[PDB]
Amino acid sequence: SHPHPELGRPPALPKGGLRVTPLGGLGEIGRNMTVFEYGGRLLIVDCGVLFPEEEQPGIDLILPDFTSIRDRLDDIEGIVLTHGHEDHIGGVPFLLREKPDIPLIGSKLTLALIEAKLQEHRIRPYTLEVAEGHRERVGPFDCEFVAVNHSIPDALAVAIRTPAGMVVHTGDFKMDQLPLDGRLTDLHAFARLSEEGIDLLLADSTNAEVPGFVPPERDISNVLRQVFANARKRIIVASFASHVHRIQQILDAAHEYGRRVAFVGRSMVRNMGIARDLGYLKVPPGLVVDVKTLDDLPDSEVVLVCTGSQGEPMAALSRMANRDHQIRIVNGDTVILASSLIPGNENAVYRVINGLTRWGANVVHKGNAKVHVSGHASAGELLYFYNICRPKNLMPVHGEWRHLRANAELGALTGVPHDRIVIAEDGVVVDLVEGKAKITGKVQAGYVYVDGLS
RNA sequence: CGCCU
Ligand SMILES: [Zn+2]
Ligand SMILES: [Zn+2]
Repeated sequence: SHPHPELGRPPALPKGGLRVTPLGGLGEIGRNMTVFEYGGRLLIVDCGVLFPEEEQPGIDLILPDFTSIRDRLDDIEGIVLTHGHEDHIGGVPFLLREKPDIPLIGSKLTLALIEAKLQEHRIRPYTLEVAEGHRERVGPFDCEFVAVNHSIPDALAVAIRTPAGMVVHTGDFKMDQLPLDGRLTDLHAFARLSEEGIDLLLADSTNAEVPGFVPPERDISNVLRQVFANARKRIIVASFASHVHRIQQILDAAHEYGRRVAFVGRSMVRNMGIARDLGYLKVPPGLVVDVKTLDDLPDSEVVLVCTGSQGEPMAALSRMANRDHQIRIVNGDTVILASSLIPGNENAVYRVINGLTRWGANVVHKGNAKVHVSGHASAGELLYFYNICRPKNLMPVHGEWRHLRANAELGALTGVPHDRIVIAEDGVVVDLVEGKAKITGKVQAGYVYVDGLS
């Protein structure tokens, strides 16, 4: 059920066939990168980083291994970026460093985030801004973009038409039926595509073991309002700097309860700056202020929105927990971790929670309140989605082995034949020839470490 | 299930 221990290098790609090679994101969540080959030309979908398991000096970021494309960088027609999360765009500066003029293709918000990051590397990319419904030809790859709801706005899936057929890549997605911006995962589009014929579907496996459905994001508002309604002093809320809709709900609550909001921490100030500037984050006049003014306000009128929900030791929340921040936690402070607890950050996160608790804060988190919902489709949604797409072949992506296997089982339950479901690992080469996907070889795909200079 | 600075 797993790829053969000694697959060799793949054979020549038959004329009229398509080659699909995940270089990252399989067997380990992160550094997502998938290479598509047709007629000697390459299309890359996503290029992320992976964060190490507690690894000390010498190791900051982990990259996909570019060895299999490095001697044919001139064949790359473009890099499609499904959405602006670091495990999908973090690797881009390191790829462009080897060939700077590879066009970036993505939504407005996605491009604003990757351009912000690139500016620090002194790199100005060529870009093609796309939106849902746009269809564009990139060399031999005919690309159509489809809206998907996720935990960051402006995420996209892509359908890639070649003479080998149509491949659909979901990116990361779920299916919130009441999204804050009204932007649904576009099931009409997926239905139409399925009637044309989806020959190969690559689908997000992150939440495939979780039965049932993701609760809508907007339900978090009720919990926030309760917490705000009952907080008598300062409120401090930590979230990922990219979760615009979560932060939106925080501002709405603050507004409702007569509080003002300051953003704290480099990432948060930067991203919320961009979201507000471009209109993804809706901010009423008078609500957001500079943190320096909060001293002059009564505690009961204060909300700090800050960074460090994963216990990152340099982020704001951890420094506050360790008495090493401008903001000093006092008895009666309310702290909300409006976030997931990513498997493996448990020790860091609990260390922060315990620190905060020691200084007398009331700490609200997903363990004692519903202040977070997953950004990825659950088993129930995946069944809906497969019943709509009816793919002729299925490749689960974006998951550890337990995730990929569970996703494959869901596919099988909806009627995808078992011989048309392929579970790949990083570096495994899959060929779509005459409508059928088969594993045909493997390339080098180990870990590559980087200190900013690699 | 994506950082943070
Ligand atoms: Zn992801
Ligand atoms: Zn994501």
